[PDB]
Amino acid sequence: RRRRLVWTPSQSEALRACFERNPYPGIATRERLAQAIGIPEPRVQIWFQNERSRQLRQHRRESRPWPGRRGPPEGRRKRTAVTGSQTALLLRAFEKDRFPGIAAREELARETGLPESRIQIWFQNRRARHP
Amino acid sequence: RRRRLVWTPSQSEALRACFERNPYPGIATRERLAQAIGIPEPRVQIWFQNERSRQLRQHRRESRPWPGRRGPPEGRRKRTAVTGSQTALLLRAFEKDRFPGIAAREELARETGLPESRIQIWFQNRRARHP
DNA sequence: CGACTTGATGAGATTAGACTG
DNA sequence: CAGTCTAATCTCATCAAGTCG
DNA sequence: CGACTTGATGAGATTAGACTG
DNA sequence: CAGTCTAATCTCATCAAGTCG
Ligand SMILES: [Br-]
Repeated sequence: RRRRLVWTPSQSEALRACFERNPYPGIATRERLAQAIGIPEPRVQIWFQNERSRQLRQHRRESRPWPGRRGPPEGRRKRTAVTGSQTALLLRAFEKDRFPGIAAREELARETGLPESRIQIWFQNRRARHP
Repeated sequence: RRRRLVWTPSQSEALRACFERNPYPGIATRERLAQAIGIPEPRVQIWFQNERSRQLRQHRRESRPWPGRRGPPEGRRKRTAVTGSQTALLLRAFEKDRFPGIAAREELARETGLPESRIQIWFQNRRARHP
């Protein structure tokens, strides 16, 4: 294959500069840049491709639609204590059916005083950890 | 099983509204919304889950790191015409080696008056189209 | 005309060589 | 040394000129 | 103390019901 | 009708409290 080039500091700076003017340059701009900084234009296009590539992937990763968040997370749910009597009953259900529908689910709530919400999270976690 | 909810226009408005206040509400805020608009809080959390999902995938898709170009794209390269004598010679090379390295490539350049730049694209496109 | 052909671009994986901490 | 960087090479898909009956 | 246990969250595929164009 | 939308269900990964000798 071909012999990897090495950019001088002022070569890199010039590229970096033009990339912020527009990152989709036509052959004119590229050709002018190639002469100005002293390197063949095909090399310059391939640098523009990979800078685009790099910046696009790094943005998909880290950027978000909404204006970040200034401060600390809001209050999480305080950890329910599930009683030995509750636990026992939930297990019995889990041994028979591991995917209760809302009918069986809302039934296990009445029997344990837990909210159906938490019944579901219990079976979710239970499945993840005892296949 | 389940049972699909249907949001009233002002329910949706209310959700949409709070989602712009902060999209990661703690259980506290969620509960206040549930009572204010009259539907159990577990449903509100799942709507927030899916709105997040949607806006995040829609942003990964469409948004970009750099300020969009105001106007039209700069000029691409004018299509090189390659003579039958050039083509013929390139074909000869392609039948022997479909992956010339830079040495053979810069050699086909000398022989055709084409730039190695374009030789590379030629073998690229040729392979895509004649396996 | 459209169909077919074939340079030119883009994106997005991939590799391998230099260089660190 | 792995971990990081990034020029260099692919394929794939497609746009945009080109040549056909 | 840490190891081990286990509620609680998020992301991000997946699925299916309602409804269009 | 498929195509769109999106409420509802998953695994998976992980943060954050809890029970232990
Ligand atoms: Br190699």
